[PDB]
Amino acid sequence: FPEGKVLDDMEGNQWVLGKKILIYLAFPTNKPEKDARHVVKVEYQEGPLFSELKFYQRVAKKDCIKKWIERKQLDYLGIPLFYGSGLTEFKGRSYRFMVMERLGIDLQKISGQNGTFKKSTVLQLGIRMLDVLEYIHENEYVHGDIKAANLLLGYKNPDQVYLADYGLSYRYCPNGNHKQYQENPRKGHNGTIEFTSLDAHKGVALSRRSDVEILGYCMLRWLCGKLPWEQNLKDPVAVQTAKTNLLDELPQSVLKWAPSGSSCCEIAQFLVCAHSLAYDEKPNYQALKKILNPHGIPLGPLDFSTKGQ
Ligand SMILES: [Mg+2]
Repeated sequence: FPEGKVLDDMEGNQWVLGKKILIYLAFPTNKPEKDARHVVKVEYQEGPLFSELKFYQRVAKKDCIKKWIERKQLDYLGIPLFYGSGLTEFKGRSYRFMVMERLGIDLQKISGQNGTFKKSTVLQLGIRMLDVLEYIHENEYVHGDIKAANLLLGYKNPDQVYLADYGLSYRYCPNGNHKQYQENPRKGHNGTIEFTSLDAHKGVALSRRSDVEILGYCMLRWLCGKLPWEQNLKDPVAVQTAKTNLLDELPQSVLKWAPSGSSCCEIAQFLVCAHSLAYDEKPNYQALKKILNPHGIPLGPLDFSTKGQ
């Protein structure tokens, strides 16, 4: 798509495409380029963008997010804001597009030695992810794919972290009707194999516990530099049995995995809590957050320093 192309969203706002970063910078045709706080995401009418679109339209509403933030006394919530969407024509083909808040670099790009982060940063990231999970879960959605590549630093505030890429997102409780539990080995082992939940491995529709579980595996990976199933990633059944063994052997499976300079006591207890959840059970988000911050230290800046590496 050429820079300068004007897109018309369903609301009737007009947007001018900037340079590619497909994701492009976007400007409103009303304001000046100096004030560029938007990106446009473009795909054909052929899947994951439409999956993201249903999520962002239903959940990433500025005013509700604002009121939630005020009520729950959050400094922020790591959900990128949605501005509009629609279709544009390129030749004969139609493309779907979505205008979102511009964000910064992903965490996989900025990770230290062996995809690790400092323990305080790992624990803060999980707390920030728990705030997002509570919000999306309350709005009937699970993410399914938490990982460093899908965590992004802000643009307007580069010190805030966001959960992005709702391509594998799932509406688990449409209009209050929680999905039933059904194993389906024809739909087995979707997600990022390293981090995907046991329910995903079994072909079971994703529910709230799966996101908490995935977040636990992520924190473990970020802190320790590897997961026990690191050598088995091309064998999803081996990965499934490894994660099952890890959860069955809690807390020691996780406690013992940690290096001497970064305890896994918090992540061990987090996963003990996660593993106690029934399929349709609401996570106790407040308890999980206190588990990650057992001394109630106020959240500082995210430390991505690679001093010494
Ligand atoms: Mg299959």
